[PDB]
Amino acid sequence: GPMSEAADVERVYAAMEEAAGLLGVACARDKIYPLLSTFQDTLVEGGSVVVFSMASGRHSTELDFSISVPTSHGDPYATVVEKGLFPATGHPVDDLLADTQKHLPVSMFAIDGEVTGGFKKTYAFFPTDNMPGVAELSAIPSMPPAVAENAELFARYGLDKVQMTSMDYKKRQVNLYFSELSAQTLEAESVLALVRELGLHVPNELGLKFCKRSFSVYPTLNWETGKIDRLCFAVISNDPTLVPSSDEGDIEKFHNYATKAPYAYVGEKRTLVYGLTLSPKEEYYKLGAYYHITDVQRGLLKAFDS
Ligand SMILES: CC(C)=CCC/C(C)=C\COP(=O)(O)OP(=O)(O)O
Repeated sequence: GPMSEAADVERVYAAMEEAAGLLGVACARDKIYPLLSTFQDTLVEGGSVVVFSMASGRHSTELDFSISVPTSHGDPYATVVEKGLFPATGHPVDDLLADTQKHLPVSMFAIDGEVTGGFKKTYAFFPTDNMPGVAELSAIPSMPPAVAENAELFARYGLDKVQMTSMDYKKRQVNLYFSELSAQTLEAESVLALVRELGLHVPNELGLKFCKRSFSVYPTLNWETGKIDRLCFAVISNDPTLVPSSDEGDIEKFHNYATKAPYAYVGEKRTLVYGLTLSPKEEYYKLGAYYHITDVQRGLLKAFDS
């Protein structure tokens, strides 16, 4: 009843404080709780996906929390704007989540916030048995022109089906999360040519071996130019040692987080999603530790972590 529901949200907040504390990061409750409360239904429903994510380098003092939201709830961006939890940008990115649902089957939403800066992003998931390609995404009027402008490039590298998108309202950026990646797409020669053609940081062999393991690859695009801002390779695993860095500080920090981050499906091993992010000037690493998982993550582990 009402007690147990309120306690579930409190438990999620306490887990988020714990995860942030592994980084030395303090949590602002009056920034986080209104957002959690706004989406308390989704946190008690039980098909919940909740991830607490950290990053290396200049992003090392941030903790992001991502929470799935069913489409039955209605567009989550409209909710956060109408409740005053985020100021509308006045930019096409405001329209894009709604526009996407207007044009394509969306199977689920998600939101993302940071413990210090509050709400930052929304996600649109497509059904796994019915994902769009680049051409269908380009039919959405509020999609950045950059998506269509990079269509020939995406096709040349085998970046075809998109499992989900994300919208970053503060940076006015979109991520396309490509799925069903061929082995040719992820071989070293392909990844190198892609990264070089985009003008991004060239990885070393440790990074390339990580890339070969990827289950998802996501470029970031914007509405100002057709240049991709950065490119990320994602690896899902129960292995806590996979951060693709030779720096001992990174190796220790990520293993620490991967073995201590809170989660509620105790009796299983933690689901981890690692990221290798390449921008024009730098490489950096990400690690989301899932607090709540579903069959989707378990299936990805079976397919990609066996
Ligand atoms: C609820 C679910 C399954 C959502 C996944 C959220 C997540 C932490 C990964 C997506 O990349 P990102 O949003 O961290 O990318 P970027 O760093 O470019 O914002």
